[PDB]
Amino acid sequence: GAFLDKPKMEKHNAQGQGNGLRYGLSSMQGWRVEMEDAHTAVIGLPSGLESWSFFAVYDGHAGSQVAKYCCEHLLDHITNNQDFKGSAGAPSVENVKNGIRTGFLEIDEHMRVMSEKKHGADRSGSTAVGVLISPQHTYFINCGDSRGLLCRNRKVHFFTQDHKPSNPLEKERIQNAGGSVMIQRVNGSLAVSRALGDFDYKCVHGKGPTEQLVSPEPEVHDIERSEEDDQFIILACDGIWDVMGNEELCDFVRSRLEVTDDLEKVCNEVVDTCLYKGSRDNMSVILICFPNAPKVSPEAVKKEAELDKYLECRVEEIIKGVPDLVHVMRTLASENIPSLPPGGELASKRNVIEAVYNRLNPY
Ligand SMILES: [Mn+2]
Ligand SMILES: [Mn+2]
Repeated sequence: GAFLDKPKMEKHNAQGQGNGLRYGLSSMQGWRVEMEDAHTAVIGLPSGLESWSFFAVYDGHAGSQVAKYCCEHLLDHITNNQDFKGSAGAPSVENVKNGIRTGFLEIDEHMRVMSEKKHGADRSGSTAVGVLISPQHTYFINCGDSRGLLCRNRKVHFFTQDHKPSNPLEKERIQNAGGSVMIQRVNGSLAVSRALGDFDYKCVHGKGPTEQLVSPEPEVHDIERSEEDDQFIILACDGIWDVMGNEELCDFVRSRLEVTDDLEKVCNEVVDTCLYKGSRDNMSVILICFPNAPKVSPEAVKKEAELDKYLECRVEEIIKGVPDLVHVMRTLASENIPSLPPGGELASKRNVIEAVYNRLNPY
């Protein structure tokens, strides 16, 4: 358990386009000593799933080994089993849902034998959250306390339910496998009830793979796609959700998209806003936009430039000792400034305020 002295605020990004989609992503180490988040983003899938896409965020714990194996290999474990393939034609919803379950259980066991065989020292685990997108369905996948959501028609249409040890059915499984839930933790240690890896928590005799202290079983939800109404999907680790809620972030992302179509930038902005809202964890966001995502608006761009200029003049005037940035931020908050981004608040404007502060007080 250690934090860095100062956060590693450096961004790792990707982006792409195809199958009517556009995506951006951003990942940042932040205040933590290691980076244990991993991701997947592929448009167009092997073996005849050209018109399919896959996006996933993995939040690694006690190492990045499991998360990194998952990020390169969960997809083929899901599509390359007989449950997914199943029926001779195009996979049915059940084939897809079963294929994913099997993919999760098989990669877990696969990693377990690799660890046993090679005498592996790490005792890592990882959450997974993602979407498999077909031409007519969005299949949400969740295992752990990473979270995904769908914005349809300017609202949160669906979000994944985090697997927390104290959730009634999780708690039950844990207690049946000989453990307990202490406050929010499996036996007072583990803050998640579902994950890949964590093999010390999967050693209960007389219980199946999905009946252990920690379960690798995913939750899958089929959502019929809507060309008219579907706007965007957000996937992120708990380093994001710990400080922003579903409605807030969805409102925030909308506001950003009305100013840029640069999706990596929107994602940088989310991650930075979350660092400034007090998040001290690793942060990873993926943003998948559909054709009817919010568009850039001439007024929105202007309003934002007006706000930027306004905050610059406020910083200049506040500086007139010389107040430090913490004190400038404090003064600005107490002003109750109108028209700040929804959900992002003053935190979402810190880079603009600090750039100004740095121009006036560079030493
Ligand atoms: Mn982690
Ligand atoms: Mn985390």
